[PDB]
Amino acid sequence: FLDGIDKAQEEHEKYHSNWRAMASDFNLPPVVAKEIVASCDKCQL
Amino acid sequence: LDGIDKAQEEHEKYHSNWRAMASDFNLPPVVAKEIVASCDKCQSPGIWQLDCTHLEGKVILVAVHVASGYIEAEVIPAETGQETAYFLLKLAGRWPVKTVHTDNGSNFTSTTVKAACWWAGIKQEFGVIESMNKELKKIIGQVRDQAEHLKTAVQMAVFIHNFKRKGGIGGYSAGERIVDIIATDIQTKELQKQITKIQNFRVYYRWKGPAKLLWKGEGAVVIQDNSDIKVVPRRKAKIIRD
Amino acid sequence: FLDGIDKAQEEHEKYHSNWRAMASDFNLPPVVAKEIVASCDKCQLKGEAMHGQVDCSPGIWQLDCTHLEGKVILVAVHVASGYIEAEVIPAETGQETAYFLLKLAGRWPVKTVHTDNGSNFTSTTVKAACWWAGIKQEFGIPYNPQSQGVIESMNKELKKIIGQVRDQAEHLKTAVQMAVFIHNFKRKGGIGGYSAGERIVDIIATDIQTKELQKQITKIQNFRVYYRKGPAKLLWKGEGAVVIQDNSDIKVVPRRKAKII
Amino acid sequence: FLDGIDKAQEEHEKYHSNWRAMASDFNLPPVVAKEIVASCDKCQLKGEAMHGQVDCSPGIWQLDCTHLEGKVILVAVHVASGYIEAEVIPAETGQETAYFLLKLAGRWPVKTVHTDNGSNFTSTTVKAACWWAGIKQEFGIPYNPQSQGVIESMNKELKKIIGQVRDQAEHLKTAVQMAVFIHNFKRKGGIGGYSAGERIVDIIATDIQTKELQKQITKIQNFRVYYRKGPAKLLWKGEGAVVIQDNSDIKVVPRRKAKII
Amino acid sequence: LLWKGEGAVVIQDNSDIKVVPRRKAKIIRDYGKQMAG
Amino acid sequence: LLWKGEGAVVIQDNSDIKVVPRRKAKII
Amino acid sequence: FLDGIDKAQEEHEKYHSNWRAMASDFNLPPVVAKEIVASCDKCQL
Amino acid sequence: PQSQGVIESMNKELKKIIGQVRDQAEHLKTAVQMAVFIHNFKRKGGIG
DNA sequence: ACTGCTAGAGATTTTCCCG
DNA sequence: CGGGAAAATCTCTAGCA
DNA sequence: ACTGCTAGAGATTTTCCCG
DNA sequence: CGGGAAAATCTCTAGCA
Ligand SMILES: [Mg+2]
Ligand SMILES: [Mg+2]
Ligand SMILES: [Mg+2]
Ligand SMILES: [Mg+2]
Repeated sequence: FLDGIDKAQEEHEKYHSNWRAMASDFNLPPVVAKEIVASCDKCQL
Repeated sequence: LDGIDKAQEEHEKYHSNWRAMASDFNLPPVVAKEIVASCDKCQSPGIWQLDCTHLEGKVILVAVHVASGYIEAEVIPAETGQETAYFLLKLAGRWPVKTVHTDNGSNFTSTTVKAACWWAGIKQEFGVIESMNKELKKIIGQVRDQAEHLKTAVQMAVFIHNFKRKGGIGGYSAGERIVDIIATDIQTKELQKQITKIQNFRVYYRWKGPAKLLWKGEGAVVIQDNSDIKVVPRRKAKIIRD
Repeated sequence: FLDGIDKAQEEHEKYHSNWRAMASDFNLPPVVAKEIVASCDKCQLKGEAMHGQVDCSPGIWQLDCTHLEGKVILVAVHVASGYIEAEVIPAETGQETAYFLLKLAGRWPVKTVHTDNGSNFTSTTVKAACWWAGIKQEFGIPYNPQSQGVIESMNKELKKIIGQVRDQAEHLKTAVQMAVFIHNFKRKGGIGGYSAGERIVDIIATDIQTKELQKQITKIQNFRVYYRKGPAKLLWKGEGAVVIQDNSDIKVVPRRKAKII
Repeated sequence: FLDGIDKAQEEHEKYHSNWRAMASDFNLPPVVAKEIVASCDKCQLKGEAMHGQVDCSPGIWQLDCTHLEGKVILVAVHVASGYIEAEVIPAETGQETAYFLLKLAGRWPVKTVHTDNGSNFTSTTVKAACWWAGIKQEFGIPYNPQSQGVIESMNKELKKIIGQVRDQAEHLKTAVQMAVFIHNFKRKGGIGGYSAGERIVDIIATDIQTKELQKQITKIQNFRVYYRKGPAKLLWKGEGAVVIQDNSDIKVVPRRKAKII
Repeated sequence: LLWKGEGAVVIQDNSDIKVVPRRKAKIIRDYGKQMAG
Repeated sequence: LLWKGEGAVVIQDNSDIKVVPRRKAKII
Repeated sequence: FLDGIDKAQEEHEKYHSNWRAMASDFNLPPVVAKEIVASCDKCQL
Repeated sequence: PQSQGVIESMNKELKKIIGQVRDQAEHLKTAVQMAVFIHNFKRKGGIG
């Protein structure tokens, strides 16, 4: 997601949260959360 | 009141601590503490590690709460006993600090730091700190772009560590863990206050010999005598201060 | 009263006599004289006698600077507990304030900050800091310090303790930290006979634990109450009563005229 | 507690922890911790929470100057009634004050005047005026305006009414006299639903009449009450009680154990 | 404490159930009374 | 008057929205 | 304790009396005197 | 960096539990299961 | 749409402890 | 059930802005 | 040995008037 | 004796210094 991707994205942009945390915090399927991490230049899965 | 025997048998079987015996059998925490403190076969929230890392020609003074992994940190202008004693006074005014471990540096051995620890009631003492320095530095690396200055990056990294990194058994952050630990410690100390208070008494039930006082409820007076816990009415017993 | 109404108005445009004066002089029911006063724009000069109540939610902090011996002290207080954070800052700038607020948010859970409308709290740097840490900002009504009564009371308490320990320390920043320590851990009172440090720990742990307890309770327990109405969700029951959430409205109903499904 | 007393004192010389903090930490009876606080000179920082009461004898006036639009207004109030006298004076001088006070004393009975310690009220010319008219001067404690609460409250009331009628008059002195009129006769309230003019007339007439009545009563009536004691002079009797003046002491005694001669 | 919601808390104060807004309520365990009984 | 809370109101004074504590307002 | 109370305790050690002196002459609160006589092994009351 | 030290910490926990269990068993093969049941259910803590 | 509070000093009432 | 003292609760203020 | 008060706005309780 | 409205009493504040 209910624009959860959008919210998780900004959370990560600031705190670079792990995928489990984003999956749980924004109710996103793991695959979507892991993609947010993969898209970031500052992280690794 | 009628679970004291049940709690006794439960502890003889399972050696369970007083918190379970009290949450389950509905007994005052002092009675359960006695049940657990009357058997031989059944026999940290204030300790901080201090250290000073270095990043980009600047000193980051770091303080880890050992039991929880909760971090307090700050770019300090000069690795000196002055700024260290200031950081320590701040820390001790925000959390209940009883013991700090440092590595025999010079900022940690000065007279100013020892004076501050003396004023605040902190005892000084001379591996988790290195790992936590590593994690802090890594978060700093992830968020160093998000700030102009490095003190802001340090505080953002501290925020992320304490509140955004859920982990461990229950999946808590270090903020929740330090809160839970300190609250348990407040319980420990208030229970000790109760016990310390009522250990200066002597009772006399039914008159029988002097007996240790354990509780003094509204409808009964729980005591101990000959390593045995007996519940007698308030009228039938006499409590005198000794 | 038709005669007296015209005269009392003429006398009121000269004298602005209160309603008792018009009622005594021109023989008027108290309601008519009161209406004469009420419709006078020049006689509306007094507010209503009450005080509001500040928000004491577990996540709200109140912030303000206070001045002592020519230095600026940035003081924050957790409203629910009375716990405090304070530092000497070099100047009342938005940058110093953003830094203080970031440190506070990284050490404690901070959902909302409530300040006055000073230039440092309204600045874009403080806004950017509050956006990053997820902190709502509440601005007090201008020229209304009672809006921040808690932090104003705490600034008095902190100034008194600094005065008490001033000659135990050379610099002011150290006296400020000694006073912070003292207030948080060496002064007991308030709701649970606590010190403020003990009290903030209890408030925050209670928040965590009750959240978890009731979440589990609502996960396992599932019912539907019909009272008087629609399918109201059940919250609590006992002692001849039920608590329900019907269309985001919580009401206490007796057990009679209430059936649980 | 012998151990804990020595420790709580050492902690108090650092922290100045209040008594609850010492009692919780060092296991102390509340009376012992309170004694530790009480004997600390650095911890005595708060007065007692009460207010006094001003003298409202029928002959007492409270005086003070107030400032408005750059002019000095000399305001007096009769404490018992709320009646007021006020004039614009050219300067806050002892001479203007002596003149005002002489006019007041020649128009109304003035036994005592109560003012603050400003230079004009303390001056020798005001003293000479007060000596001539037979007026006792009461000086308020310095820097304590609550000592003259009535005239300070009345200065607020008078400033509000002047504000209400300001645009009905050119000069300030005339607005001051219009406001005086309005307050004295066009505002009703207080103890007897009175205006202040009505009320001062009633207070002063009541004083005169009761003085005369009771003087005659004591002239004609003459007795001696013995209670419990000496020859107490009788003041009143009724409803199973007697009032006596035994050695300048008034006491209410029941009819039993009391015999009148 | 009977029920704790987001914007309101449901309490019972001497056999008298009340709904209190969240901003008007402070919720503690109180550890002294607890350790005592 | 636009909105009335506990402790404060919002008011329209010639197209100029103000927030006033209820201690400093009078509603007729 | 206060210098007066310490002097009273020393006078007890000199004279083996606790309540009869400090509770009356030294104006000590009764709770402190009771605690002292409880701690005092020479005061069987 | 949570499991890395907690594994040894809860190894110490189980050693401590056996330190009390052993008084009710002559052979470790049963005492170990006794400690395991204690640490699986009769020790309740953590979050709530 | 947002809002007086806190801590201490003394007064008053309640509770607890020996009868 | 009765006092009496000790503890708990209540009333009220300054001082912060 | 001297001392907060007053007037208004709204809330609450009391009294009076027809039953 | 019962409501209901009108009157009287109560609670509480700003603003004066
Ligand atoms: Mg401010
Ligand atoms: Mg301020
Ligand atoms: Mg003056
Ligand atoms: Mg004046």
